[PDB]
Amino acid sequence: ESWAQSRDEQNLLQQKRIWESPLLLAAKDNDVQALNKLLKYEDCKVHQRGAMGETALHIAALYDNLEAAMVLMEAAPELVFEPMTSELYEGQTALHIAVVNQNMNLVRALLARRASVSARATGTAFRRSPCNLIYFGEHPLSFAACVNSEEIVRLLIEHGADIRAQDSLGNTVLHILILQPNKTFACQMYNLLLSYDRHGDHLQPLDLVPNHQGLTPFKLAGVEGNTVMFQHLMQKRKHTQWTYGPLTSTLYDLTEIDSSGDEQSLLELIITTKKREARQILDQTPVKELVSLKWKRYGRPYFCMLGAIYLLYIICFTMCCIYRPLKPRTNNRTSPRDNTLLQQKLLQEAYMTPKDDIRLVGELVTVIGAIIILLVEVPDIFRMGVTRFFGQTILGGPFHVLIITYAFMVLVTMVMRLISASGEVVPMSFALVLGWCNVMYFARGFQMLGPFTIMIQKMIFGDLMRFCWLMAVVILGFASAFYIIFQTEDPEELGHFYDYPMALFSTFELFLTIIDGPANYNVDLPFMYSITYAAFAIIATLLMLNLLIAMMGDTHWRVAHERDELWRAQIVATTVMLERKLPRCLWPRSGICGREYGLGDRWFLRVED
Amino acid sequence: ESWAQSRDEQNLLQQKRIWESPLLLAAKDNDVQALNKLLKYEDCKVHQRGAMGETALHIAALYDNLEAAMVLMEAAPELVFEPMTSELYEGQTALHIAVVNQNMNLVRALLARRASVSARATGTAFRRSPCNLIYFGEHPLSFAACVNSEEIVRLLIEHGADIRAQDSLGNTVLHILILQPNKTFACQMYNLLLSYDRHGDHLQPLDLVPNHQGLTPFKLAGVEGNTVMFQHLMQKRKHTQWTYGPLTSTLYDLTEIDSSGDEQSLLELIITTKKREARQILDQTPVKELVSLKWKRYGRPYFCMLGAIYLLYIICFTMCCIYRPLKPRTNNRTSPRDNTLLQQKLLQEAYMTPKDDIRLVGELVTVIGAIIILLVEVPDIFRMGVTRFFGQTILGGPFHVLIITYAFMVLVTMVMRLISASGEVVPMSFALVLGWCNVMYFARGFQMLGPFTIMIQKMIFGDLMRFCWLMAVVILGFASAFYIIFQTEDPEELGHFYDYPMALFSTFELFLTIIDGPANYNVDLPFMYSITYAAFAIIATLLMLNLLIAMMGDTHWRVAHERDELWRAQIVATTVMLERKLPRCLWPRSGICGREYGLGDRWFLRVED
Ligand SMILES: CCCCCCCC/C=C\CCCCCCCC(=O)O[C@@H](COC(=O)CCCCCCCCCCCCCCC)COP(=O)([O-])OCC[N+](C)(C)C
Ligand SMILES: CCCCCCCC/C=C\CCCCCCCC(=O)O[C@@H](COC(=O)CCCCCCCCCCCCCCC)COP(=O)([O-])OCC[N+](C)(C)C
Ligand SMILES: CC(C)CCC[C@@H](C)[C@H]1CC[C@H]2[C@@H]3CC=C4C[C@@H](OC(=O)CCC(=O)O)CC[C@]4(C)[C@H]3CC[C@]12C
Ligand SMILES: CC(C)CCC[C@@H](C)[C@H]1CC[C@H]2[C@@H]3CC=C4C[C@@H](OC(=O)CCC(=O)O)CC[C@]4(C)[C@H]3CC[C@]12C
Ligand SMILES: CC(C)CCC[C@@H](C)[C@H]1CC[C@H]2[C@@H]3CC=C4C[C@@H](OC(=O)CCC(=O)O)CC[C@]4(C)[C@H]3CC[C@]12C
Ligand SMILES: CC(C)CCC[C@@H](C)[C@H]1CC[C@H]2[C@@H]3CC=C4C[C@@H](OC(=O)CCC(=O)O)CC[C@]4(C)[C@H]3CC[C@]12C
Ligand SMILES: CC(C)CCC[C@@H](C)[C@H]1CC[C@H]2[C@@H]3CC=C4C[C@@H](OC(=O)CCC(=O)O)CC[C@]4(C)[C@H]3CC[C@]12C
Ligand SMILES: CC(C)CCC[C@@H](C)[C@H]1CC[C@H]2[C@@H]3CC=C4C[C@@H](OC(=O)CCC(=O)O)CC[C@]4(C)[C@H]3CC[C@]12C
Ligand SMILES: Clc1ccc(CO[C@@H](Cn2ccnc2)c2ccc(Cl)cc2Cl)cc1
Ligand SMILES: Clc1ccc(CO[C@@H](Cn2ccnc2)c2ccc(Cl)cc2Cl)cc1
Repeated sequence: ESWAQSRDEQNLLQQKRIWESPLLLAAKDNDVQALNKLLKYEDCKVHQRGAMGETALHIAALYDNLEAAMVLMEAAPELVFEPMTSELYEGQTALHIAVVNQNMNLVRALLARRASVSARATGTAFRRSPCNLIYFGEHPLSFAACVNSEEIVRLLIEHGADIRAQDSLGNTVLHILILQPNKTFACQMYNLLLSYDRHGDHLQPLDLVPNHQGLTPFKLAGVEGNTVMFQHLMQKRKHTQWTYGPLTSTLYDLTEIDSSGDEQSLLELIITTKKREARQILDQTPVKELVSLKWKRYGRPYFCMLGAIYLLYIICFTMCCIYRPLKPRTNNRTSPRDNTLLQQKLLQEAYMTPKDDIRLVGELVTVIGAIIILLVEVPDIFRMGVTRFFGQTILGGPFHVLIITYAFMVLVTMVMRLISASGEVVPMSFALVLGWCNVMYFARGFQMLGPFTIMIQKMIFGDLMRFCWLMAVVILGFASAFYIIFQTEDPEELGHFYDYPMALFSTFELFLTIIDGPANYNVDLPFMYSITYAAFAIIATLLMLNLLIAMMGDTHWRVAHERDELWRAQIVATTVMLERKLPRCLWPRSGICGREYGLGDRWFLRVED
Repeated sequence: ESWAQSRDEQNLLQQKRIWESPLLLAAKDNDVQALNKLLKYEDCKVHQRGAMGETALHIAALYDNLEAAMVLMEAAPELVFEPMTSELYEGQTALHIAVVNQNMNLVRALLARRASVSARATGTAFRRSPCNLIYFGEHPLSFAACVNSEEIVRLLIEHGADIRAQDSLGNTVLHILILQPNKTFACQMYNLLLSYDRHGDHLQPLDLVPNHQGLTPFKLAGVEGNTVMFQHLMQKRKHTQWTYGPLTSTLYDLTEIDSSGDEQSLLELIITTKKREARQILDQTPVKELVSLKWKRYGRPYFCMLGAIYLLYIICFTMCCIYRPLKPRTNNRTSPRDNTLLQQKLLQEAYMTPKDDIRLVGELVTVIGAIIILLVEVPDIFRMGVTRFFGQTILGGPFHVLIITYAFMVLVTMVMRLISASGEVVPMSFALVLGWCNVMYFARGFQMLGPFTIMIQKMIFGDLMRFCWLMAVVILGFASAFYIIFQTEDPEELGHFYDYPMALFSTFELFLTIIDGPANYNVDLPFMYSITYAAFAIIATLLMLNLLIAMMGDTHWRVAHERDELWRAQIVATTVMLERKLPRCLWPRSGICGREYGLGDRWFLRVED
């Protein structure tokens, strides 16, 4: 908004300063005879700074004027050593500009005049931002690699441009190629820049240098969803054992792919990222066979065993609420609308029979199981982001909130049982609902229920929320109308709208048609009731069929191919989680280690095809 | 109907008069030896007028007879100065006909005989009508431009045909090209006719001359939805600042596009028009970035702020109806069907406690807010069309009617409160429903609810109306059958159909299944009831599933791509409305003005691409 307005004013201010400067105007439209006469007058301000700190050589490079750029260079060679000075294009020399324009006659002329090939374009328009259309890095090698200029990238390296140079983000030129929109040119420019890594004395290969986030180019291809660069980079990690007719046994390196646990791996990065195209990497041929085999061998048995424990635990909590201690009430009824018969016992009376001691066993099992949930969920999100990266795992998984909220409602029921507080049915009823609805976390391990259950998550976070905002507006209008229509009437015949919170709840139930329409037929109802309830019935039939259309076309050709891809992504997210919190004796590491096969200390996945 | 019948009889009358005239028949089938002998006899009626005022040169031009047309011209040259005289083809000379047929040998022969290139074909078959298949303008330059004849348009201009000539609609030849079905030939014929605007002494360029509606050719391309002519015309208004590799900074003129407020602009014309293809112009690259930036910067905050005020106002009106003054009834009940307990107070008793004065604050806030609605909606539609162009904005927006009807129902409740009239629940109940259902006007500002809420409008104005006409027919048959089946029975057991207005309302509720089927089981019902209610239940299950099919296929591949385009069109209609009624201090004008950048007094939108 405001900064994009400020960029627009500086770009218009650039064009004004070109027109009102006879030096800069001459370089824009290649009037070399105008370049002569301003130098015939005096050896004047070639140190004219424009709006973005332009010099006239920067103007001649931007508008692709060869002959205009020459006259600046013989008259003042020092303008090749000058960068732009403004905050928007800081550090950019005319070497950067001639490379991006692919003006090769100009960039040969600049390298003849020792133009600095290590100049860092550190301006704001060169950062990797949502508000910059290019991210070319900041070195002229990085700018040449992104414009697909195989001649200039050779020309700069043969004049001393360093292929080891990083940016403020730490991205080397191999990282920057992965961030490029034309992914096929990036593969050709990958191999050429990797070919100049002849040096076996630079301590580390170029494809193994991490950026400041600690990602290598291989791992950065997985995070960005760059499936084209991912398949290309993986062929360096293949090793074909044999070829038997149509058969081919291929051996995969599985080093940065597999979750080793010391550093964040390629499986962990893809699960925790916001790119939709990173999920496409899970179907690639090292990663697909890797995570499907550790699911079938070890992930799925340790998930169904972990669901059978949660099922027996939630039956144990359920029985402790069915058999909760209750005694007949003491006082008399305050009013004839008082429905209550029983009340909960105090702590002294709650354990005075042998049936109360079998319950006390299950209540302690419930308390312990709720603490263990808080011992494994509450600390392990503090080492992550407390609310933000936790909340980014809520859009990935809502069952983080639901089982923490379950375990809190249980310990609230414990504290209310200790201090003998009235109203234990409130935290119990939240916990029975939350604790049972957490069983459909375990629907993802079953191939029948798994894809069905993600479609729940898409429609609660989507279309059912769109419906409920417009439902609550219609309810607030009609519950208020139904309240005042029956505000004069006797409530002993038709009590649906007797006060305003019940009128509001009756209209919600009439909207969903889960209670019948109010009718007596023995008494006269207001005529305004039938007019209003007819209009209410049409608007509800409109909305509840609008939802059924909206839930439809969003979920047949839009997310039906996505729900099965997100089910396979939940298998990976479940397996990465179960491998992380279980010890190595329970989880044998995937692949086959070397060192007894001559392959090293790396772990290999053999895929026969 | 009648006039299309009259056109058909004149076209058959033309062919009869050709056959029974030996002059006109000879020119139709190119019998030049028959043309000789009628002139050998006498210098006879070459002034023969046919049915549409044809002469024989008009016949020879219509049937593409070169050699037949020559014999008319040497024998009588004055027939090139004659137009057709009938009302259907008035003004049409043989110059018009030879141009439309692209008979270039004939039109060179006519221009050799000083044929009038400024002749106005003002006949009814040349007007822009739904009942004419061509709109070619009315000058021979306009006819040449529409048949794609680049040779004849040069030939007429080099004989003196004026490119500044307008029609009865005021359309110059550049306007007429935009109205043409082959839009790609129109772009080539645009540039050629714009090339002959060498004259810098004709006070105004050809692309800047308005028609009688005040539209220029650029604005007429937006109104007609001519997206091909729109992109072509916009390239005259671009200005490329620089080109940096793949980047390009383009500067857009934004003069006739942006709502300046003095004259109707291109954004205002497209919103208020009935063409569906004009909505395609909103996705074009000056217009899309313009209206998305003024929505995100200024349109959406002033719309959510304006919805938060309407939400607090409608809660204030709601509480003033919940706490409406009511007293216990005075008289005794007229009958045991009288349900009423309370009645509304008179004006004297209505304000006699401190709780009635807090309500009086909110009641005055309600009265003032209803007048302000009538001060900003009722005058500003009178300056528009009172009912017609107002009603054309009802098919655009139904919330014009709904918030005017709300504000009327509030002031009716005020007048009923003043004169102390019984029955204030009737205008209150309409106003609670209307006032709350106007909150989903503000669903369009939210990207989640916006596309959902237009699908409400498509289905109430569409499929739910188709259902309700056929519902009311089925209800009127079965409520009448259910009335007479229980007409003999005792109503104290089953009172659903006790009189005819309740039988009609019960059948409506039984149709929508919002009340249960009438049953007693303690008494014998008529056997005709079970037969009828079974047939009623099948026909309702037929219809309510027919609707669910009809609401489906009309709204998945038919309007699902249209509902999102109509949501973006509502953003534009909301933004044009909010810019129009808010002052310039609240709304900073979009773009960047010139005059401090050497660009003039125009306002420019920079788009980097
Ligand atoms: C996904 C959806 C989420 C939203 C859920 C919201 C759904 C609704 C949930 C909650 C809303 C209701 C809360 C209060 C209800 C009871 C309060 C009460 O005690 O009653 C008192 C006040 O009664 C009133 O009339 C004041 C409340 C006006 C309702 C306006 C909505 C407020 C929120 C707007 C939000 C906009 C939402 C739409 C967005 C634009 C009076 O009632 P009584 O006891 O009968 O006394 C009669 C007087 N007598 C004593 C003289 C006899
Ligand atoms: C989107 C849909 C829009 C249309 C909505 C329409 C839906 C319906 C809405 C309104 C229609 C009903 C209006 C009158 C109802 C009550 C009148 C009354 O006082 O009752 C009296 C007359 O009762 C009758 O039988 C006469 C009315 C016959 C109904 C024919 C339809 C009229 C409109 C056709 C339009 C066609 C529509 C389809 C298009 C082709 C008698 O009733 P009673 O009190 O029981 O007295 C018993 C006699 N006793 C005293 C001897 C005991
Ligand atoms: C007295 C004792 C024996 C009671 C028994 C306790 C178990 C039934 C509890 C204790 C810890 C629980 C586990 C703690 C952590 C998790 C992770 C949790 O993961 C998510 O919900 C992730 C969210 C998402 O990705 O959607 C699923 C339940 C599970 C396996 C829990 C399953 C039930 C467990 C084993
Ligand atoms: C005692 C009552 C008042 C409890 C209060 C209601 C809410 C606190 C709870 C009750 C049931 C819960 C829901 C039960 C089931 C689901 C489905 C669940 O969807 C999935 O299974 C995710 C997709 C997948 O992993 O396959 C998302 C959470 C949600 C909506 C839960 C959200 C929180 C809810 C509404
Ligand atoms: C997003 C989904 C889960 C719900 C969609 C709308 C809800 C936010 C609203 C709409 C109608 C509301 C209900 C309508 C009115 C009432 C009565 C209200 O009254 C009371 O406090 C006591 C019970 C009574 O008197 O009815 C209690 C909340 C409740 C059930 C409301 C709970 C919240 C609801 C479901
Ligand atoms: C005592 C006072 C402070 C009461 C508060 C009054 C406001 C709540 C009212 C007064 C004027 C109203 C506005 C008058 C005009 C309009 C235009 C109206 O536009 C349409 O409905 C267009 C129809 C369509 O395009 O569908 C939407 C509501 C709105 C913003 C109204 C919103 C509510 C406002 C600000
Ligand atoms: C007290 C009772 C008897 C009131 C009488 C009923 C009608 C006078 C009112 C009640 C609710 C109104 C409806 C409430 C909501 C809508 C949705 C609305 O659709 C939109 O939101 C338009 C699309 C968009 O702009 O996104 C169109 C009008 C309509 C059908 C209204 C039409 C007029 C209705 C039926
Ligand atoms: C287009 C949508 C909004 C409605 C679809 C059909 C309506 C035009 C008709 C069909 C059935 C009609 C209802 C059926 C019968 C009655 C009873 C009638 O009786 C009375 O006057 C008092 C109440 C009673 O005795 O039932 C009042 C109107 C009402 C509700 C009618 C209102 C108009 C309705 C909804
Ligand atoms: Cl919400 C929900 C989530 C998970 C399950 C597990 O359901 C198990 C059945 N099962 C086994 C022991 N107790 C129940 C199951 C379901 C389907 C198939 Cl095809 C196969 C199996 Cl084994 C059930 C409901
Ligand atoms: Cl019919 C209808 C029309 C408009 C709204 C506005 O709803 C707001 C919520 N809100 C804020 C204050 N009071 C309610 C909202 C809805 C959805 C999303 Cl994604 C985001 C927001 Cl902020 C609600 C119902």
